[PDB]
Amino acid sequence: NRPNRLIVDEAINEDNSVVSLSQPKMDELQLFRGDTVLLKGKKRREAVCIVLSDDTCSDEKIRMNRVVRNNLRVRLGDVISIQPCPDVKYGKRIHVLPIDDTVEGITGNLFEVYLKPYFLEAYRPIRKGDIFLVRGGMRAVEFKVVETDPSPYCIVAPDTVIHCEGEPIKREDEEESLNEVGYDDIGGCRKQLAQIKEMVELPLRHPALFKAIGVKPPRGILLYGPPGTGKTLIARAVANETGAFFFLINGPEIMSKLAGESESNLRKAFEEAEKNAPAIIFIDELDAIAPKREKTHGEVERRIVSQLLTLMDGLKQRAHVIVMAATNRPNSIDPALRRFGRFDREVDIGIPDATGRLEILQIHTKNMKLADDVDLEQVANETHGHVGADLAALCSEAALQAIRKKMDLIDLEDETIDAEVMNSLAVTMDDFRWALSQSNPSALRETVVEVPQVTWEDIGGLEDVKRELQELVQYPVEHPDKFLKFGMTPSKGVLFYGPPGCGKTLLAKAIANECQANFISIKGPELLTMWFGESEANVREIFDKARQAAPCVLFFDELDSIAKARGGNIGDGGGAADRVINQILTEMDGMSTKKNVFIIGATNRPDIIDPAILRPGRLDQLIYIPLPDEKSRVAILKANLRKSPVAKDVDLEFLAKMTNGFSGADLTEICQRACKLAIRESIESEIVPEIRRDHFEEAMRFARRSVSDNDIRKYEMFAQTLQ
Amino acid sequence: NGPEIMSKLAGESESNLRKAFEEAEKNAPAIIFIDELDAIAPKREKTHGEVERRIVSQLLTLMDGLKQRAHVIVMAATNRPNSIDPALRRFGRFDREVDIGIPDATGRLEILQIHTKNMKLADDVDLEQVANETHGHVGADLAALCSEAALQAIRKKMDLIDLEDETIDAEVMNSLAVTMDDFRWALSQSNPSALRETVVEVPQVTWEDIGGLEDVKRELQELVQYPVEHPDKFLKFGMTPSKGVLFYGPPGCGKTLLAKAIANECQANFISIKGPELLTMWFGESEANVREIFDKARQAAPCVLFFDELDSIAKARGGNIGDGGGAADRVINQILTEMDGMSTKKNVFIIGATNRPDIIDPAILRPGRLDQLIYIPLPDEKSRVAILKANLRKSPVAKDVDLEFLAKMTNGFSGADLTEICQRACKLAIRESIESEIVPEIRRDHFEEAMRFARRSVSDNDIRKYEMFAQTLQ
Ligand SMILES: Nc1ncnc2c1ncn2[C@@H]1O[C@H](COP(=O)(O)OP(=O)(O)O)[C@@H](O)[C@H]1O
Ligand SMILES: Nc1ncnc2c1ncn2[C@@H]1O[C@H](COP(=O)(O)OP(=O)(O)O)[C@@H](O)[C@H]1O
Ligand SMILES: Nc1ncnc2c1ncn2[C@@H]1O[C@H](COP(=O)(O)OP(=O)(O)O)[C@@H](O)[C@H]1O
Repeated sequence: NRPNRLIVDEAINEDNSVVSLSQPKMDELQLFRGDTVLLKGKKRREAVCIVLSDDTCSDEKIRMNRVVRNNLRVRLGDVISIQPCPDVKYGKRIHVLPIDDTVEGITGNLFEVYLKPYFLEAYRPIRKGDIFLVRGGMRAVEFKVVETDPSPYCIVAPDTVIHCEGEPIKREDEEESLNEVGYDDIGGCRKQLAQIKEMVELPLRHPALFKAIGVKPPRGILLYGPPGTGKTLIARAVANETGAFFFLINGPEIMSKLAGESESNLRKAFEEAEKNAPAIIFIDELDAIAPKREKTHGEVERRIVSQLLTLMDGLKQRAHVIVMAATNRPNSIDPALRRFGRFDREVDIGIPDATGRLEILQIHTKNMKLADDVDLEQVANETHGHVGADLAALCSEAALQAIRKKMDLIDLEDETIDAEVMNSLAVTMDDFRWALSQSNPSALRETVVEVPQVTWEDIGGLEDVKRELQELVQYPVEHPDKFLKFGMTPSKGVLFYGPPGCGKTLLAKAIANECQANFISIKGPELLTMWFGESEANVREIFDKARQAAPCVLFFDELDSIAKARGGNIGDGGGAADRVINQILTEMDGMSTKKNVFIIGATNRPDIIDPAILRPGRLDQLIYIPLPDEKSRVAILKANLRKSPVAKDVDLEFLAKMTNGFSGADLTEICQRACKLAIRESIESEIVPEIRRDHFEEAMRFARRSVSDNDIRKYEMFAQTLQ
Repeated sequence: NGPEIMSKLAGESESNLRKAFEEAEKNAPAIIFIDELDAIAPKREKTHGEVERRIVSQLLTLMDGLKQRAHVIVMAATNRPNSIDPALRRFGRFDREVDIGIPDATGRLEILQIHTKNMKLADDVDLEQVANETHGHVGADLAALCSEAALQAIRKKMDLIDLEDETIDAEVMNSLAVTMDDFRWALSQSNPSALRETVVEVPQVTWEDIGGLEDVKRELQELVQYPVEHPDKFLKFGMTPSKGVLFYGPPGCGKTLLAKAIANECQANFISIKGPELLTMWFGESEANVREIFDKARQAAPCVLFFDELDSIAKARGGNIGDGGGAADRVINQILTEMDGMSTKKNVFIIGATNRPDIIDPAILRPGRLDQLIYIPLPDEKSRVAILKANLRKSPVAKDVDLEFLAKMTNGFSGADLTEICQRACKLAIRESIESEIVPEIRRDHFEEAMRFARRSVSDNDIRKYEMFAQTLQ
């Protein structure tokens, strides 16, 4: 069906003039590492770009940022017609003009601030009619190629002349502003966007299909997540990216309207969103309107909720829309809205993780001139509990800082600041430092899902166990066909045990990174927090946010905590079971054996655990993790000094023979102690830095042995029957 | 619809109902079906407000309002008894009740055949297979399943082929097929997210899964089979049938497989109240739920209300040592009230199991409650041979593998133990076929290597414990 017709998918190379294709695809069309291509799309338009090779690209697709996509008048998924074009010769004269609605405010030399560094020996293959976008000066300006000498298209060579009639052009109707929202404006939310897409794909892109297929398209999508996540943002970008109409409904907006006029706006809204369908009616603060819980008091209040349920179902189905909504949590809303037929589909958008926050920052700085010393990653790595918005405001209070110094002290009072100036202004890693430093980091923080930021390189020794872990998790998911071959059902989870500080936790994380799964750590104190408050009900809440994030490894640290608390050794008249541990057994048993959630329980006190968690069907496998041996010790030091100023003369294999009854934790202690000397040095001389030998040998002075030989044996006798 | 009428302005509400009934009497015979009943008539503590109150009354006057002359039937629906308002139960309105719990094995299967009876299913598609893995799935959860299962087989076939039209062709859709592989993806989604509540079902196991213990098997039928399939005789002599049994003995000997298998025999429902749930009530001081149970069991007869780890509450509170108090406790007590209350003449048989007879409240052994005490000892040389076969029935048993042999290798083992040794052989076999590729039939060198990590759950001390307990207990 013509191997010159592809499906436009998002891009990996953000450059305005690039369209990536797989290496095997470029061989079927016969194009090299730079062949200028001529792209053809709907609304009878064309564009010229540079083809490249992308491995992550399937032969069935062509990556292209939004500028490209827009100029063709296509949306992700459509069909376009590529074509080599080795006849485009260097242009002569190029007339480009800014668009009034992307300059209101800046003045001066546009040709110097934007245009110039843009084509600066870029040899960009533009066309007559294109609309490229240039960033810089804490903003983005859109230019429309009015006339190119080698019309219609030519390559921009350091010779080609460039005009700027300094008279901004109005925005043409069918020209969506590249200023609006799109998937390129959402960071860290991958798994989520994935789901949401295939959901609205067919219905919002291919209406007709349903005019003939007897299949019902999910009507309602509900978006979870705490305030800031960016539930709304996503919902809008979904519509702008599918061309679908978008009607926003704010919560207090409708609950502010006089009693009676309220049922009016909703009915009125829906009705009007059906008129421009396809569409996404996106309710903002759903819970402010529909929380029909114990909290349901009053006539107005009740009737309002009903008004919706009659409209949620009210979707004549004939109608062609999708109702997206958002809330702070399941319990906020009213159960009636979950009824299979309204908000049947749910998507959680928890806080951002390591890579997330980093991905976000690159989005909110993609317009300002960042300084060399600026370490974007650095920031992402210190903002443990930061939502999307908390990061945005961060860059704002971080740039406003680099402003109250540069052009502010220089001070350029005007009715409109110059653009050359703003492009010269730079924000330094030092300005961001000040941002965090403010009380702005006040980004709420709750239970955290993520990905393990550690590998097996951080785990010294214990190789025999490493592979064993993969035998319980790697095989059951990457070879499920075999597990049926024999019939036996995979173990539900493991239980690490042994002395404290031997990597029982590093293992639980590292194995999850291996399987690229989410990590969920329920630490001892949280088990106790529930235990003391008699709120073991929360346990259920956990297993859900785990199931709502498969693949995952629900991990329980200090599983013995509740026992030690209640006494442990002596204890009381009672026995092994207790309220929190019990609930986790109901959920661990309940939890569908056929899901993708693996439980790992760790304890440095196997001798007090409720023997019910070791029953088959729950935590079958019992794995013992002993202190480090002569070998492991050598690798542990290296693993805990990897990212440190290790002097050359320093002997590691040596210390491995100095210590014996040590655990990873102990060795680690001796390490920092060497560093607490090194920093005590460099800070002393100034008022020269590479941690050396005389440091460690002096750090052996205060060398301990967390694991006492008595206990040493304890685990030998426990790991007798336990084994 | 419920919110339909509770959405209408105050006043216009009493209008629609009256208006509705009136119009349903005009075309009679008819069924006036109220959807979300509970959202209009839950007149409970939650009864706050004028409009709210008056609306409920408006109905009661219309429920009775059925001139009887009129010729209609008012069907209604709700999530549970406690949701509604008691006034609606008055003998004359909603006097008849029907429960439609979740679907069971055969159910889900029957359903799927209904929502695929229109699409071209692939050969590899195993409809049953699905029904067997959707433990907690309602009707709708299964329907959407086929939708997200067909939409998947679509975003590949004619979608990648792309046939953009104001209307797709029919030859095409008839060629399109949904594969067992597309369904796999469905379940795989977060869609299974149905519900999971107090589960009633039928025993998916027979006596073929229970090795040895034949003497007991027939005994079970003597307590349940005779009293229902020959009730004419039980009156012949006068004696009243025992209300229930109490299995006991070491852990992992089939005390549970027996309780299930006997219910399959009588084709009855199975209801398993496991230890942790007894404790859940015990810790929350919510032993009130106990009553809720015995009901969903009387509203499901025939049935076997089975209580596992009935000893749980005892061990918890201490058991051996314990505290200043006695054998009774709040949860166990409530079950005695309900077990005594529960009409002797119904069709609900109680089975209580415990691997610790020595701590049970001796009141449950009183006549009228759990009279019969049956001891289930570990497996003998014979039983062991049959257990292996029973636990390897659906497995890649090599030919050269000797079963009668292992039966002489193990002694102090219980069904559970033998079972452990089994999977261990398999955890080697799968560790094999997975290692070569990167050929599959479980052989002998596997088991003999699986005897390495062979245990003995039942220790000889305890062994004797049940000998001395089963001395007076018998
Ligand atoms: N994941 C994200 N990617 C890019 N920007 C984000 C993200 N999360 C939050 N933001 C920023 O913070 C604001 C939060 O927006 P919004 O959609 O209204 O969130 P919420 O639904 O929690 O109220 C956005 O306008 C956006 O600029
Ligand atoms: N096997 C190991 N290899 C490298 N470092 C280790 C190892 N075991 C422990 N450590 C060090 O000691 C600390 C103890 O970590 P953790 O696994 O959480 O202890 P545990 O689980 O035994 O309570 C680690 O953060 C790490 O820096
Ligand atoms: N008599 C038996 N025949 C076949 N398998 C058995 C037998 N007894 C125990 N098993 C195996 O061990 C498990 C123990 O089951 P169960 O009846 O629940 O033990 P118990 O009630 O004594 O605690 C079974 O699911 C089964 O796999």
